[PDB]
Amino acid sequence: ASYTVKLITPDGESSIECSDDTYILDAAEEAGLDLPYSCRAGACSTCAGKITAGSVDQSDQSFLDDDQIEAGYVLTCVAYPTSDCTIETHKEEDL
Ligand code: FES
Repeated sequence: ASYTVKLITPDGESSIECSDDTYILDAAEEAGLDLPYSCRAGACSTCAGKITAGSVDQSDQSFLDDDQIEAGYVLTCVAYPTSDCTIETHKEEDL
């Protein structure tokens, strides 16, 4: 399956198509957007986003604690979409 991912950045709002087996960051880069990252391995907060609608599979994330997850934080570099979703990007500073 493929999902529509709406991305709300500090510049504005976009929507990209992202397969269920593509990470959200990778999908965003393919489209041509410039979202933040460092490790690309789920071990930092560089790529942090906040999901407001929809769901992901971020099973390989290892940086966010349970409360940060509850609040909607996602590590876009290891997050696959599992539905159409909306993710506010550039959220590291929240952490
Ligand atoms: S860039 Fe480090 S967790 Fe995504």
